[PDB]
Amino acid sequence: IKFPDQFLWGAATSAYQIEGSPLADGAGPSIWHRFVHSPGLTAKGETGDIACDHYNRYRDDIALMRSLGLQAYRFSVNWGRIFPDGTGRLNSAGLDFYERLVDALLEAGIEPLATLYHWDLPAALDDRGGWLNPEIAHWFADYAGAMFERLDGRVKRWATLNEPWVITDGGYLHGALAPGHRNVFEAPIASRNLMLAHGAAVQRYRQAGKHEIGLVVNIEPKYPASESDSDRNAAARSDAYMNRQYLDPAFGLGCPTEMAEIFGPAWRDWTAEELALAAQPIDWLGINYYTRGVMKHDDAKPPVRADYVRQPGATYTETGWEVFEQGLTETLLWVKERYGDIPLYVTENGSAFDDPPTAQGGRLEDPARVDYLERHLRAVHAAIAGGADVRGYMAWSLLDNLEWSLGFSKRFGIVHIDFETQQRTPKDSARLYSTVIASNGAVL
Repeated sequence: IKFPDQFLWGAATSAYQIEGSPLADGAGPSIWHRFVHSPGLTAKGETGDIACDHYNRYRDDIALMRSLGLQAYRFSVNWGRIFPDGTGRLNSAGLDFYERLVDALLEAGIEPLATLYHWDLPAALDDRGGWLNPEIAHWFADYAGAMFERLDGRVKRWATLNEPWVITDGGYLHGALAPGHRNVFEAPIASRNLMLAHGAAVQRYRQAGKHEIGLVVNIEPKYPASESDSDRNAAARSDAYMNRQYLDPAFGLGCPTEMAEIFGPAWRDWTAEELALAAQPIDWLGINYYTRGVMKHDDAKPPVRADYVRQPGATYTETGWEVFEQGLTETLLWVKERYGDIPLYVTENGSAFDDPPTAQGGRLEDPARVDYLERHLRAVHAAIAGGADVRGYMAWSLLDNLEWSLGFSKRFGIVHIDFETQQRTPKDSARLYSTVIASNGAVL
């Protein structure tokens, strides 16, 4: 019915997934460039060389965001456009692109939200260890520092990392994402070093910044596939490994015991210095929610030894994700009790359904996506009613984008992208969304 007053309504993107032009104006290549251009590593070999050509069209996209009545825009910064070597020399053409992006955002009345790391680590720092090298903490702060020094007054809500769990589990445990590593020993190393970079960036911001800084995690609730002891233990083990592995350190609760249990010899406790530098007090927290997981035990999938079980009669999306809006409510209230009264922004939520390649008549009819949006907005409202102090909502995504190694076949946008012509077309999802913003949910 009605959301809190001054609730921030926006949409979310990420640098590599929309920008394209990965090497223009002296930008250093990222791990995702090397990844998508080596054969065999992605579904159809689709790259982000063009994506949505957003790099050249940010003015048209910002005008479109004004047309849709958006109040916030959540984007990420391509580190390689800032420091082509990841360290040292700073090419200010890319830095200027980001500063102009924020300028145009702010002169259309839109509050810019910046993700400093959203998976596109420069290849130069991969060459020097990537997220295996602990010097990454320093390399992150110097990156973050520069960004603050340029736009901290205008960008006023910063996030350090986007979904560290997807970063590690896909990039370092199963090699499904850049930089394609498959090693049980590496995943916890990269997890710790990600959190250390996070803490170092928060400290750098506290010395240099005046506004807000936080972190973005994905959360996927867990349910046992049966009431077997092994299915139940698998569900709790996935829940710890996925939901708690990163929020507990950030909030100074150490790391879950299931890290040790799951990884065995591959695990080591963090030192009190590591934990101390990770647990830096932050201003806000961003939660990315899409679905729940109903977990079954599978000895064949170590180290976690859990697998997903499809629910019969349940609805799934083009990514195999169950429509389970109740988990969003559960997630937000859970975050509240476990971690405190920190303000919460839903930094990602949405769905992917089978849309045609182009729009006819200037319309793109996506009733399933509209339905998902309604259910989950009501779920957010139910959470806020239950005491959850949520201050914003970011629909993933603003535009149909690349979606990493799954390629352009999976469309998350409320605005349709005709990828052959870069034609923007607001879907029915987007029109309902702007009705939601102008009424602040009353239409629901």
